[PDB]
Amino acid sequence: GSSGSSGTLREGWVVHYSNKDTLRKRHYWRLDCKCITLFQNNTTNRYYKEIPLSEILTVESAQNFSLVPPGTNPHCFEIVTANATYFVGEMPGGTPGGPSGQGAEAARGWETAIRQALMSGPSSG
Repeated sequence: GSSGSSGTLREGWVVHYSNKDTLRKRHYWRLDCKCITLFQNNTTNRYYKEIPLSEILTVESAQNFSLVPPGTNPHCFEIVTANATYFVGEMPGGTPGGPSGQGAEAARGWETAIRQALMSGPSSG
């Protein structure tokens, strides 16, 4: 089988938040075979922060909707870490006028991707 590692497994604007401050953070999320980099922006030269697959404890699907109100785009998947419950998914922006028509698979891809890359983590059953 083809043995080649191009690099970043996933890349794209993604928003996330914890269950403490709920400060949804939007930035170019970058996933790799080691960790998930975070670029505050696209133009930026450096990276905002780095999410080591090691930190991740477990990955679950959006089930808890107590944090955000009934009128705020929920999340796709949660990355239970050793600090707080992550909430990665869609961003709060539901309004008429020139609709984008996109926001379903984009997130899904991550749920799986992240899980795949995290396969390296010490999470072995």
